[PDB]
Amino acid sequence: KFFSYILVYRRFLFVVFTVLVLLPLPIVLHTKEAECAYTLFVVATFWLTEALPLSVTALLPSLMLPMFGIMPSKKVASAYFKDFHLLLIGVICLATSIEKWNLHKRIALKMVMMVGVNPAWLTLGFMSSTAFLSMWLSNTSTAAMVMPIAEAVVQQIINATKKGHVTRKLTCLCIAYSSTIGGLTTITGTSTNLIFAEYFNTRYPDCRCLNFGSWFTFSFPAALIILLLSWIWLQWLFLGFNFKEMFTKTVQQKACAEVIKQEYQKLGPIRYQEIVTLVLFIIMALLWFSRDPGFVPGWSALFSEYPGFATDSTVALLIGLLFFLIPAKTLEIVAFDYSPLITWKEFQSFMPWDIAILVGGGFALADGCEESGLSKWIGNKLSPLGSLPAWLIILISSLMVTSLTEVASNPATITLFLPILSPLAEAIHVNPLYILIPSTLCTSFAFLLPVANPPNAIVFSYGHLKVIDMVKAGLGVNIVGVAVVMLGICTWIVPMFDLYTYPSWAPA
Amino acid sequence: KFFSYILVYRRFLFVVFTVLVLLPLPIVLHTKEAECAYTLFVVATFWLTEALPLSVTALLPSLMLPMFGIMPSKKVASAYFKDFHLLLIGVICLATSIEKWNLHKRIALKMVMMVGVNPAWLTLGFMSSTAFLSMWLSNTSTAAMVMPIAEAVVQQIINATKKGHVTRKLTCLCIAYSSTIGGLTTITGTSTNLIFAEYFNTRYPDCRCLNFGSWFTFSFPAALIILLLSWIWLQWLFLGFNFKEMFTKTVQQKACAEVIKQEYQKLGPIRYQEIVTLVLFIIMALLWFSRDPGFVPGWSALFSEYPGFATDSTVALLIGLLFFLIPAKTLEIVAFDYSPLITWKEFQSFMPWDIAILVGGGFALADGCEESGLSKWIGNKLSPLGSLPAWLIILISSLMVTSLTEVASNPATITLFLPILSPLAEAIHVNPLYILIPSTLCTSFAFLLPVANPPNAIVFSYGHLKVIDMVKAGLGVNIVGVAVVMLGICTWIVPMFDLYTYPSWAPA
Ligand code: NA
Ligand code: NA
Repeated sequence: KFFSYILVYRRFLFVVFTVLVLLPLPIVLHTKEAECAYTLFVVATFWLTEALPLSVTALLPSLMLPMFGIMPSKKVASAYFKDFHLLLIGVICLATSIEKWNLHKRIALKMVMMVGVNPAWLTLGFMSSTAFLSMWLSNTSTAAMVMPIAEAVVQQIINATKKGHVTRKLTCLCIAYSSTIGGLTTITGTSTNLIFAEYFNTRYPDCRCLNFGSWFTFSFPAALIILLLSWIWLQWLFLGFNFKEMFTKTVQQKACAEVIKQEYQKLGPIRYQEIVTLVLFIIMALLWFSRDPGFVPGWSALFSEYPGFATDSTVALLIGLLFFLIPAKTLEIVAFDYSPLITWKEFQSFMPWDIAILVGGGFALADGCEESGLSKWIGNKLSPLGSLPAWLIILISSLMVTSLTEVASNPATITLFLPILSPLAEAIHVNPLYILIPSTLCTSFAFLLPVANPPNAIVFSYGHLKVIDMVKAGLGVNIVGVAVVMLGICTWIVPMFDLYTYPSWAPA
Repeated sequence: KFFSYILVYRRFLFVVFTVLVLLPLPIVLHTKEAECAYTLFVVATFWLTEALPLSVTALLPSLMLPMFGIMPSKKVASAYFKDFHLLLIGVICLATSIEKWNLHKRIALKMVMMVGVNPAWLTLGFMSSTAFLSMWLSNTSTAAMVMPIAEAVVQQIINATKKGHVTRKLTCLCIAYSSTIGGLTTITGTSTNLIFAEYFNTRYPDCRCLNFGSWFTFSFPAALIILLLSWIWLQWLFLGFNFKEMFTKTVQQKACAEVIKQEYQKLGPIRYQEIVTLVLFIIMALLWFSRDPGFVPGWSALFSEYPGFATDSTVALLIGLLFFLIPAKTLEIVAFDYSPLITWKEFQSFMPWDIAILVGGGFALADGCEESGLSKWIGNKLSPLGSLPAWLIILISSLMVTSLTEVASNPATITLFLPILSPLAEAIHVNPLYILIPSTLCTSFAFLLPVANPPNAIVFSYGHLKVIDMVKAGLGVNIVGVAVVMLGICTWIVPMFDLYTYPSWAPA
């Protein structure tokens, strides 16, 4: 019975073994260079294998590092709060209000019904709705909400046969990929973008070119091209791309339209909470764009001479906190009080208060690798290197990030490589964004295994996909994504970000 | 129908009215001194009236202040993390593990059964158990858990008659008061202590005399004396204090002992999770005390020459994160995996992630009142004053804090007065602790109205108390608490804190 017991408690045994087996490195060295490497290896292993929760692992460098004589040092000019925390709080308020009233279901069903009834057009509508929802909501929640609806749609469309199996695989894969693809577009879409934004804001406080509007402007074309190419590739791989059929309704089309319509009525008539949430969401969609657009000069906002009147944090929370006071539900007296349309206990959830601890642990580990001699021990390997051109370094960095994120969680991968890429970016005397942006975009490209990211695991949990097919589709999707990211870096990101010219905010 | 509509939506109307009616102060002045006072008044009104959640109000100074031209300034030497955040995380892990397995119920029932069956001794046992539980758990949760048990106990003891009504009032009041009284003993007992600890750590980073062991050592005698005197006073007010009966069992005693025992079996036999949680809790009880005790020299811990080997944060989390990996519950396969005895989604709740935003808003408001001229406009009133002796300033400060906390939430009161008391403490050239400690202790003394603090509201929610009786008991309890706090400040806190001598960490 030992075999079953070992196979059950793999997590505890692996944690204990990983902790214990690296003790030779400190004990037979008694050197700070080895003692910091011990902590780095343990934390990296726990992050990549997911033995403990990511925040739990990130808390480790604050505890085991001081035991070795290495303690947090240096200082900061953080003052308090940030321009990013406020924007994040506002976006989370918006997402909570959208989710708790099931407005996202109405939006998704409306788009699916409106796009059309052609199966290729139906998959395109599913992908577009999922990406649009994942722009604001989280990838995990968006996928877990959209998947049941699509499963019902395919079950009732096929109820009117390997074709159904193939179509269901196609729609599962397209939803899984579109969640992440739409995550790239906005800063709040994915926790990886949150980690990159926080790290860049802390490490380069002078740099302020990174914000919601600029991020959307430089990420939207890449996401759109990737979405279209991925839809085409998925359609071609499973079904056949009938160009003539793309270009009088059959019985099947009428039946599927009826099914979609009756699901839409099953959602129910619109309510006051849904309409007020939609109005506030539309108001938030504006005043974020048209403030400082990259291409079109926007003078409607930020035309005031007063400083700080128009900024992302202000326009975010000044509207978001309205979700905490607008009367939604009243109430045999029932205390005769209304409902705030959002309760603070609901905002306590749905909020990235674990990415904060994660990036804090990343900072602690990076600062630990700034004293002693581990940093120099790693950097002396750069002496034989460094003759490689910048584009080549970009190529290896992007390929390594994409390869690692296939078998590791995206936040762990980004927090593991970003504090390594940044010093390398500053060493070669190149714009740090030139290195970080392709790597940050490619981190989310984890399109191969259910273990890669939660959306893929949720999609595979329905047990209607095979690993071989998922890998076959994801190889093409990842190749297309990497190609489009490289094309964007070479073509249009540089003029709007000045990637070729070294910046003033970067250190000498 | 206008009257009912107004009486229902008082919160929204009051928020709008408070925001709008103070616009004369900025508009007809156009002065930064008035524009900062406008924000201060609005935030203070929202904090004291609880129109919006406290964190929502604390977010306001980050939004409306920059609109007036006043922006966050200065810098900090925070580095990252703290010695307090790690300890708080460890204590919250311990509390979550205790609560989710219903160990606190077993502890409370065991103490109640063990203390005795005499009604005075029964109330003393209830008070002692509630205080001991509230030392680690939160006051709100401790009261909300203990109250049903005591209600059942009194209902079945009286089932074997105004005496039952009087005894039930007595036990309700004693639980309500003991929750807060036990909250004072430890730093993590009450959110007010968290706010004071965070503010003191940020404003005086050099000062390190404030930690778990020192806080317990200087707060335990005061809490114990207050508890004993409050028990005596509550017993005398409602029942009669029969000294002869204090000093052969009657039928009523046998019946109540049987009722307590059968409730104890109703709790159920002990489990593995409960025993492992108790073992880890006992281990955490040690190694916090006996590390650096105030009176008895403790050399069992902190005897290592290695720096940072023995500290509160390390001994807290090195044991707390064990709650995240110890196998509690296994699992027709059910994936054959164990349960970590704590899930990160459970630690996301039960955690003071709103006090962080609250103290951040307090810092933002205080820093706003450091530039322009509002600080000088308030401080020029100190020129006629300042001849008052230090003890007199203590007296007015403590009375004002106690009076305000009767009708306001304790965290709001402490975050409103602490950034005002600290500059006053530094101005008179006196130890800041001498001012802050009596005020911080007296802040929790809110023993009069259900609106004062959540434990009183929960106790009154059962509807077996009257406001007149609650006020009558709370006046005596508050007088006793204030007297004991003053006696402690005069007698034994000074030798262990050096309150009479100005400290080096305080600014010149
Ligand atoms: Na998302
Ligand atoms: Na408590």
